[PDB]
Amino acid sequence: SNAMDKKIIGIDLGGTTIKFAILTTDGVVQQKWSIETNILEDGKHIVPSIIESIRHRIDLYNMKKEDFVGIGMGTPGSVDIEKGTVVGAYNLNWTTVQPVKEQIESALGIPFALDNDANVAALGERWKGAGENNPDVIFITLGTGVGGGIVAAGKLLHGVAGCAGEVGHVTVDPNGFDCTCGKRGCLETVSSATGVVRVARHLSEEFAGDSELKQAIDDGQDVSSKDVFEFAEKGDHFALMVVDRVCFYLGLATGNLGNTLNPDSVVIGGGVSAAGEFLRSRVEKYFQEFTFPQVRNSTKIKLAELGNEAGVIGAASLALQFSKE
Amino acid sequence: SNAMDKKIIGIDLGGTTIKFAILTTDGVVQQKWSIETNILEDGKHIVPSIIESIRHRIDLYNMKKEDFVGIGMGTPGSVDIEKGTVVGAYNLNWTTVQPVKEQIESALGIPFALDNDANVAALGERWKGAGENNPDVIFITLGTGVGGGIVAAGKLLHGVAGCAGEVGHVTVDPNGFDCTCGKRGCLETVSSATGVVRVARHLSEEFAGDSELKQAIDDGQDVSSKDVFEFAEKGDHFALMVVDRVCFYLGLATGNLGNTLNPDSVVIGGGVSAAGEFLRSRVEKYFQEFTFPQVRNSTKIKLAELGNEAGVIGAASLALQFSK
Ligand SMILES: [Mg+2]
Ligand SMILES: [Mg+2]
Ligand SMILES: [Zn+2]
Ligand SMILES: [Zn+2]
Repeated sequence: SNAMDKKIIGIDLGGTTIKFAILTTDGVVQQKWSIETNILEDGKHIVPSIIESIRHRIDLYNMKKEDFVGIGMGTPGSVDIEKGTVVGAYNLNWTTVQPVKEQIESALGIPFALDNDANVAALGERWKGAGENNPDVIFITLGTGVGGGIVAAGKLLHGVAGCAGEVGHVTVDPNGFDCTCGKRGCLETVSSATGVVRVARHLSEEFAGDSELKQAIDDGQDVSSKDVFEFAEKGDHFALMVVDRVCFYLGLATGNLGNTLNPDSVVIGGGVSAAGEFLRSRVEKYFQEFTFPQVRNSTKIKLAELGNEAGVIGAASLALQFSKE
Repeated sequence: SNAMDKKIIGIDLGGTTIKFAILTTDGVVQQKWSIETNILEDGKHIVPSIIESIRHRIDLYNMKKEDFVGIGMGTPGSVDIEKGTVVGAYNLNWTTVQPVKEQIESALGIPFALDNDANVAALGERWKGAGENNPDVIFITLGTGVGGGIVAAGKLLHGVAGCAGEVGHVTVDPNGFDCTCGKRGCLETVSSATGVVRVARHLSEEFAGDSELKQAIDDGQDVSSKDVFEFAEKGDHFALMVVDRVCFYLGLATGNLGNTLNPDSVVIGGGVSAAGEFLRSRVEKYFQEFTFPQVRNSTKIKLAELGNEAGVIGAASLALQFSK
């Protein structure tokens, strides 16, 4: 049927790779593709590369432009939704406000929406993943950095400056490690790929025994969070001390999100989450310590179900605001 | 009978008086009245008195049910919004489930909604007080307990079990005092009228130098929070220490709300907020320490501006759900 010919495009713009998908309006992925993110020359090539990659795909496959209901994009930094504008994407070399919506919509002639990259991932997990289309879902992504998205009373939250959802920068330890954001004791300092290592680098001195994990940490290895958790599951007394510390802080931060927002679920995604049930459990355990009874007995600690496709899926969902009603 | 000019009713049910207002749908006050709260007989007279007072008023003003979009009520107790019931408002003697929404609609034929005190105070300040009607406003109320409400993307938040906005039970110290709720180090534990005093009586013992605050505690006087704030305002060195502490915790909690929700404002109200700028400015200092720049330099700390009128105006706004 003619409804089944409609398509939406999602863009997942990351510091290293830009991923695209074409999906049905029900959010089933029809095609995926990617390119490198060119950050050279103050990142002026990024938006043209995205425009070019979409023009070429449409042309390559002789696609019908009017099948497309619209394009949704997730981007690093903070987004003014009304403006279609991106500020704070320093990792991209955008030091100045970027009129991304204007450029793409203009170039492509198909309606465009954009949002922050974890925000859009949050929408993806709500729509097709662990969020289960609940009106109240918090997404937290642990990878290179710590990011998040909040859907509350059915809507994605942005706040006054587009910074709602920034849970990586919740202070879990007023006396903790220096964060790049410019304060100390952010969740991100203790829970990103790099934060877990840092927590392990500093607990090492509190462990008089030896273990395969302690040896590699002490040697200067940047062991993945996955490997750290795997040593823990496998019984490594040092890995178990590090995981314990890490999930304490994730439990405090997610707990206080539960206490304030009471979402149906907090969904944990990103690379670390491959660690699976062993991580979900330890997070849930400290979440339980830190939450009041009504929140304990209602808000659930979940793992992401979509892996790295949540971005393109969530981004795509922003395009649905353009459907003919 | 002008359908282009319907009105909303707000009700603020307190333990001693019940406040009413009629507003236009834009929230301009047309009429305010109050009656006392009769709690005798397990609180069984309260909703009939409200109905009577509203019926009578409707009759005075030659109004009819069709001139009203709805009625909203703020109440203490444990509320189920969907059902429209209340339970556990012990200052009301409401120890059994009160079918408030049934009583109201079945007597008045005007649609009714209800919510908790704090939430409705939040709606008020967001709409007509310090929130300036911005879509993202967090209100927190300091007093005998710590309570709150959050408006985000223009909607009050309730969460899946109706607990959203419960700021007083955010963990500010993983190893702090025992909270009534069952866990340690809840904000309520340090920043309620009772919490402030708790902090004073727990630091005095280490402090040695001279302060009128410390001598009074050590005389055996029943020190209050307005008293602690009093003494610090006069320069009492130990009392400033206790305020610093309370504000550190308040900074952290509001700071983290700032980091997760980035509202245009965090509005601080209730009894402890009587200290005014003396309070606000210390809270803002720790809020700044605990936020990252983009939030630090957008979300504002503000004092509540409506005082005791926030409740009735925010309760009126519940009625707007029934428009058209
Ligand atoms: Mg986000
Ligand atoms: Mg509330
Ligand atoms: Zn930070
Ligand atoms: Zn508590």
